[PDB]
Amino acid sequence: KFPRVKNWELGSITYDTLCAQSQQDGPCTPRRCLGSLVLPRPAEQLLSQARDFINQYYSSIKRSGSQAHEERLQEVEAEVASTGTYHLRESELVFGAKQAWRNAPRCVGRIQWGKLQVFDARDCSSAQEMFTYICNHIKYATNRGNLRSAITVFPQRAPGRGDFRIWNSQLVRYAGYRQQDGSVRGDPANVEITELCIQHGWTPGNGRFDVLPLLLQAPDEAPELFVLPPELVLEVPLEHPTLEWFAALGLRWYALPAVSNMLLEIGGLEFSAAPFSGWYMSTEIGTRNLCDPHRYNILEDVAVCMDLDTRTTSSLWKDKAAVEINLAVLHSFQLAKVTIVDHHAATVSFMKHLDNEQKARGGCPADWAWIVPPISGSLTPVFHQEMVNYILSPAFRYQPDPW
Amino acid sequence: GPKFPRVKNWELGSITYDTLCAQSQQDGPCTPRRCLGSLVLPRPAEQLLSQARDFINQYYSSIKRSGSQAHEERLQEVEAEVASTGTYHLRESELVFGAKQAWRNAPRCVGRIQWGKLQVFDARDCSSAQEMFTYICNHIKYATNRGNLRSAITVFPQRAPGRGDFRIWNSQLVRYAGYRQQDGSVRGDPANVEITELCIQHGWTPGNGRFDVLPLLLQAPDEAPELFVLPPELVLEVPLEHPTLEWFAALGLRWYALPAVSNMLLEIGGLEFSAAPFSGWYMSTEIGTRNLCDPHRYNILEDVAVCMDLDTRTTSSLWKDKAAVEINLAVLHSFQLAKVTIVDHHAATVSFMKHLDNEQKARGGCPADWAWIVPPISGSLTPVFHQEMVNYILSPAFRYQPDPW
Ligand code: HEM
Ligand code: HEM
Ligand SMILES: Cc1cc(N)nc(COC[C@H]2C[C@H](OCc3cc(C)cc(N)n3)CN2)c1
Ligand SMILES: Cc1cc(N)nc(COC[C@H]2C[C@H](OCc3cc(C)cc(N)n3)CN2)c1
Ligand SMILES: C[C@H](O)[C@H](O)[C@H]1CNc2nc(N)[nH]c(=O)c2N1
Ligand SMILES: C[C@H](O)[C@H](O)[C@H]1CNc2nc(N)[nH]c(=O)c2N1
Ligand SMILES: [Zn+2]
Repeated sequence: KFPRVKNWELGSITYDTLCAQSQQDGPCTPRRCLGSLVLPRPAEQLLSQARDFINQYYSSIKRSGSQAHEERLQEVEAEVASTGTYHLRESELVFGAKQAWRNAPRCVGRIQWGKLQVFDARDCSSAQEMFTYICNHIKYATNRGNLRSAITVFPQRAPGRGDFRIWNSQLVRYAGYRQQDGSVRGDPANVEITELCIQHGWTPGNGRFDVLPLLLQAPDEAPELFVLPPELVLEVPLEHPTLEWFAALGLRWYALPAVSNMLLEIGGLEFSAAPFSGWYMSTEIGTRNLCDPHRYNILEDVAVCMDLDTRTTSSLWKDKAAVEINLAVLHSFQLAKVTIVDHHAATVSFMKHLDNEQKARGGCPADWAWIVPPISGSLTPVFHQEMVNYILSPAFRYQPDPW
Repeated sequence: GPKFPRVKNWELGSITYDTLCAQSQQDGPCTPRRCLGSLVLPRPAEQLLSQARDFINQYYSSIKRSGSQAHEERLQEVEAEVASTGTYHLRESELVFGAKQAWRNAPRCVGRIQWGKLQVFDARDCSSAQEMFTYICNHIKYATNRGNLRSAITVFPQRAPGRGDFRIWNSQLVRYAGYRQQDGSVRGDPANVEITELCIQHGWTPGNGRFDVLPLLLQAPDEAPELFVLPPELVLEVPLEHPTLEWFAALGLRWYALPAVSNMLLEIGGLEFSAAPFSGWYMSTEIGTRNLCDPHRYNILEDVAVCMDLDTRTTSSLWKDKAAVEINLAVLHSFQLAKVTIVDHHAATVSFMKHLDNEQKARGGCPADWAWIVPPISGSLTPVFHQEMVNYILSPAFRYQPDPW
């Protein structure tokens, strides 16, 4: 049996046959579905993953079964047999990084997957070098507001030593300062990384939007602190197209969403530092980062400004304030000429992506709870689309925090 | 730590382990290779006895007589009855417990804080389609209660060896007609096109409004279904108006008060009640977001947006989100003014959080289908969005059953 995949808005049905290519198990069993969980509940092993990925590469260049292909498999085989590990060619790494993004079930922006600038930073040998590579990545990806997707790939994990790691979860993060009375100034998601920075000698600020330094770690060395040059970090002040008081709230967000703590696995090799970036979907800022109760949590503030009845849920003050906040993010990014996509256009493009993938691969792994936006869910076409979730490799994965 | 699913709330940082899922007998659609959690419907002898025994064990625990002589005597009586007849029958109080437990077990229901408060009408004596109709009208009158709604279920005779089933053909007790037009479009509710055409094939004289209440197609064992028209005064409806947008009343939208599901199968201890309609009261997003705004339902978003003078030419105006919000407010405001029970999606999800905590203490978990529990607008503004959920099938259960035709 292969999954029957139905779109309930259009009545149309596909069959996912790509899932038969999944070799790693997810959290679910026939007794209980764990799909809404955020976190996961020898040589021949590496060699099978290596061969499989090499097959994937030559197939993609249509040079499958060629001399090139067989000699490459021998190279890989010779290298593992002797050393217990192997190394990728730049063009394989480029193929792998794109494929990991393509395979990411939680990403709504995968229509873009083939357009990814890949920086090879595998010849990096010190935190200092990592920093130079990160600055170049930011500068390239930011591109004065015309954002471009990128990944920078630092040296792979090696059996004999500690990993290269970027301690920060993103390249741009706002500080969160825990108060004597347990409350937080700034971004409560970043309390622990903020405290780590101070401990490693950073002089903290005291605002709501202090950009953090990076903690960069070369193998088996203490992490080192690096302040990002302010001109590298493009920010967008938030105003609303009609509500004049909104600017007065003093809100802002950074242009570049760059994830820096996930592991990139290609052909059984692991890349513990491989930060990647695209551009934001407006709801990530407008809804989650500004309105989550455990984030900046501004809904009440905005509601009171809008003069709404806060005393009762059934006035839908929360819903009304959230909408205006998302509109402000969209307005302000557009005014600043910084790339952003609203949730309607994003989910429409993802639908087109599902269809391209169906034709190209016979399916697409997608995590419904993550694809459907956090406001206006059923107003988007993805709400009504069934989705099958499973792990393909190359993959982006979670990995433990390095402290 | 514990060898049971770890369940996390990301807003509060709190952890639980679901131990109840261990009591699941029935497998769902997922495997280690792939998750099918988002699919709406992915497709006895000793078999009966073990379901029966398990159910009777559940019953005796719920009255704290587990292992008692009354418990062991009921088991023996069920065996003897299955021994000689191939089936058995539930005591009245077993039916009431089993119907509540089916609701309590339903992973897709956000209203389960109310599970213990369910009026169970025993209709296992019913023997004709005319009588089903009387029972149904009684249910509607009782449940509607002039706007002060009361949860209820009416249970008709169980499936029986050889003999044909009791079936209510309609998916809900109240449904608006859907008339396929010459141009391929639909007047009324497109969800109801098929049941509308079945009603006509069976002799109903079709109206031609957007809100025509359907007759009921009721089927008694081994008989062709019969058509019954609900007396209009039994069907409470609420005209829709908006608290400040005066033109919204001019749209002539309305919805009915009573959500009453009529085509699901209630299964208790292996027994199958193929006709067992149940009702509660609406959460406002069901009406204002799904029924009114789905592109494949009334699809009114654009009309409302145009009336609101929004820029419908560009996704990034968020005209959809604005219209949807006002439509939801209209639903809430209009039900409040009409004194008809309704709950908004914030009040509902907060109450479901409380339900989760009660069930954690009572049974060590609660089966929950996240995609269904999280509302269709304002998802992450509700506390359930940030709550991990474990989905599994327990019995007694409400289940889908194929359409009788
Ligand atoms: C080009 C514009 C892009 C958009 C609009 C976009 C959109 C998104 C969104 C909205 C999420 C959910 C994020 C959250 O809720 O925190 C996400 C997740 C993700 N996207 Fe993207 N994406 C983009 C590019 C990329 C790129 C370039 C990569 C990697 C090369 C990527 C890989 C991922 C991954 C791995 C996740 C899952 C993160 C996690 O599990 O926490 N995306 N994407
Ligand atoms: C007390 C008021 C109640 C509220 C607010 C409520 C709320 C809801 C909502 C919002 C849904 C999802 C609806 C949809 O998207 O189609 C639902 C599903 C359901 N509820 Fe309730 N509920 C209530 C009472 C009941 C009662 C009395 C029962 C049965 C005894 C019940 C059993 C169910 C079942 C079985 C489903 C799943 C239907 C399906 O899979 O299609 N609920 N509930
Ligand atoms: C590339 C990209 C584009 C775009 N528009 N948005 C993104 C946002 O991804 C942010 C990533 C980082 C958080 O990590 C979640 C998380 C948190 C924790 C505490 C543990 C864990 N395993 N995972 C949630 N999603 C990334
Ligand atoms: C009792 C109750 C209270 C309340 N507030 N809301 C409800 C909503 O239940 C409505 C029921 C009817 C649709 O059935 C879903 C469905 C449709 C189809 C065609 C197939 C399927 N498997 N499932 C959605 N759920 C029920
Ligand atoms: C528990 C639940 O799965 C969790 O809140 C998820 C839901 N969907 C999400 N979807 C996106 N895009 N990002 C998220 O962080 C989450 N959080
Ligand atoms: C594909 C997806 O499962 C489908 O659209 C679901 C999503 N969540 C839902 N949630 C509820 N409460 N009701 C529904 O009908 C649906 N539809
Ligand atoms: Zn699952």
